[PDB]
Amino acid sequence: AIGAAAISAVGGIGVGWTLREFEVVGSDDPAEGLTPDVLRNQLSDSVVKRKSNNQSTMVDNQNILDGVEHTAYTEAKIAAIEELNAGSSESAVLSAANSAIDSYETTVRTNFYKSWNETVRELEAMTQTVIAHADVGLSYITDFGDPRFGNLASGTSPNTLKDTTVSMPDGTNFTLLTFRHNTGWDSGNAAYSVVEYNPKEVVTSTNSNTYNTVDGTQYMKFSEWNAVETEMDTVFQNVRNGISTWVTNVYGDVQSGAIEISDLVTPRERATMMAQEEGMSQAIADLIALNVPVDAEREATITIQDTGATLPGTFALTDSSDGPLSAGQTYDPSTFSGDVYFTADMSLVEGPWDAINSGVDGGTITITSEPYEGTAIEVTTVESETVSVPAADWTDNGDGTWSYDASGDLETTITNVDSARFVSTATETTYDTLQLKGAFTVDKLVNKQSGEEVSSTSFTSSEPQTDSNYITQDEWDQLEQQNKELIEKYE
Ligand SMILES: [Br-]
Ligand SMILES: [Br-]
Ligand SMILES: [Br-]
Ligand SMILES: [Br-]
Ligand SMILES: [Br-]
Ligand SMILES: [Br-]
Ligand SMILES: [Br-]
Ligand SMILES: [Br-]
Ligand SMILES: [Br-]
Ligand SMILES: [Br-]
Ligand SMILES: [Br-]
Ligand SMILES: [Br-]
Ligand SMILES: [Br-]
Repeated sequence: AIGAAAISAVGGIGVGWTLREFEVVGSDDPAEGLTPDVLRNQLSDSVVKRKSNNQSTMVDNQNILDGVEHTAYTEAKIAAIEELNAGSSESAVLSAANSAIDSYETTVRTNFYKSWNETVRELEAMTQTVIAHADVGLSYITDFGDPRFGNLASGTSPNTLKDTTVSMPDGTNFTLLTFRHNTGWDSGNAAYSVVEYNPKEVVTSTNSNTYNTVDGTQYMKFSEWNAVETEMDTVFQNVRNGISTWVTNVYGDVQSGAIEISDLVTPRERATMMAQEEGMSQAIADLIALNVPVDAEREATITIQDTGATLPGTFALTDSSDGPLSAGQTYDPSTFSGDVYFTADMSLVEGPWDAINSGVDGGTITITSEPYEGTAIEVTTVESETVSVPAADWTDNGDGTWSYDASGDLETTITNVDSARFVSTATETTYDTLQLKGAFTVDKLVNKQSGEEVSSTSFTSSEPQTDSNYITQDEWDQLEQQNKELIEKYE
């Protein structure tokens, strides 16, 4: 429930890992000649960045996993129909369908385990850095509850990355890294602390916490990683059992040639082609491909209660039963059954900055709250002069106040702040998909072309795939038609 400083919403959501081979985000290596304070800040920043990345892609996209089931059913049914039309044996029909599931599951699982492996490899690289600098304690980077490294040998890591073989459905083996951590004491000591886990299971936990705590940030949470793992197992079990029930009831009665899907462009295929040539943001194209109810016809101007930030953009609900999002109404996403996704241009982000001191003493402007990353505070003085200050230029006083010296920017250095507002630092139109976590109010709902002001929202999605549906050509024709006109609406 933590994202862009300006919006409680989890930002930079990447759902592409459920539809394509996803490349992991690499580790940042700090310099040799560094100060303990600088190393601690750089390590804390890397942990925050890694957790934020993992939240947006794997960890916080739980309610879109029913879409993975939909994608897996589409792909397997097409493979099965081709075999049924060829007058093949029931085993050959199921073989083609399950080979499609095997390749799809391998991709989804490999992407998921690859991101865990990178998180765990990064921690080791960060641990090795702390060991080498010798000005920072291991208790800073590896804290599992009892970070007492008094009996651990010099130049030795308390971590061990164990190779664990995962049997991928396509017959191949994948090396999943099992994270083991031992503080160094003997079994018998009261201080003895050991943890060993991965997204699949907790091997051993002694005087330990699965998750790591670095500068107050809890990450590598087994409960978070295992939640996605157990849901992934559920989804692919349901597809395989469902396709078995489907073929058993469809074999013989559905005539060979009744359904012709050989040239069909699947919602998954449609979204992957968007990557080659992008006419819209990838995440909304992916959410459409996963059959998540979206509102393409309207444009909502939202305002965040706590922040004051206003944004125009398009909505997406994982559960359409979360009711219509009416204009003039205030909504708290913590109460909702599903997850709210908002796709909007970050450059347009704007809101009032009331947390500012009146006095401009010797050109110095002081603010009473942390400036938001990727935004600039536009300070207007009583002499009708304005100065744009990006967050990175605000110096922390450690008093809960931040200051900037505008002696080179203002004509009158000694003055009073008239008003202040925060605006985005983005040079161009930059689209982003956020998962709204904090309370928001829907200001206005603008129709897509005409510009009319509507009261409520209307979400649309194609027929969800079951173990007994997509028997008629009409069901399949509607799938391609409904999807291609949704993509057109965002272009
Ligand atoms: Br330094
Ligand atoms: Br597909
Ligand atoms: Br066919
Ligand atoms: Br890997
Ligand atoms: Br330390
Ligand atoms: Br120690
Ligand atoms: Br050990
Ligand atoms: Br000991
Ligand atoms: Br994480
Ligand atoms: Br946990
Ligand atoms: Br048949
Ligand atoms: Br819907
Ligand atoms: Br669905």
